[PDB]
Amino acid sequence: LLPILSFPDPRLRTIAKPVEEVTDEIRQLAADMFETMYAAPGIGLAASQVDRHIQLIVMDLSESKDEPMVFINPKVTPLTEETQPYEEGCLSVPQIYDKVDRPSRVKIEAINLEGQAFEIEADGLLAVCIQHEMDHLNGKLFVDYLSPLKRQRAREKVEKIVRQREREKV
Ligand SMILES: [Zn+2]
Repeated sequence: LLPILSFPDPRLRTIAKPVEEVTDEIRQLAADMFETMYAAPGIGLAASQVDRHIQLIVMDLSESKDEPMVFINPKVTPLTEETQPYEEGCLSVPQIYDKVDRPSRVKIEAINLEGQAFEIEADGLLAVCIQHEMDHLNGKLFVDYLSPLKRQRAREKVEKIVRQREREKV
C-alpha cells in the first residue's frame, strides 16, 4: 500500500510532469495505485496523491474492483457550457464530501498502459472523476471550489482523521 498524501501537504500542490515512455516501472506504479485506491476505498487516484508527480491517473467507477482504467498524459476539453453539480470526495481529503460544479460532457485524450492514444467522450460520473483527477495533476484540490470556512473545517478534520489512522497502527 502506497501512503496517500493528505490535505494540506504542500506536495499535493506540485504540477505533475508528463510520462516520457510507459516503462515497466510505470506499469508496477499504476498497479501499486489501483491497490491503494481499492483499499481506501475509492473510485479515482492521481500519482500526485502518492507523491509521484507524473501524468498518471488510475480509475474504476464499477460497483466491483472489475472495470479498471488508466490515463497517462491526459488532456480534457469541455464539450459544452452545461455544468452538473456532484457530491465529490477525495482520498487526499479523507471523510469530507461537498457539491462541486463542473462541465457535464468533456473529451478525454490520453495514453493507455500499452502506449496507445485514445480519444473518448464522457458524461455523468466519468466526466466528474477525470476533471477531479486532472486537477490533482495541476496541484488543485476539490476543496479549492469550496468557501474557506468549509476548507478550514476540512483542514482541522483531516489532521484529526490522519492522527487516528496513525493511532490505529499502534
Ligand atoms: Zn482527489
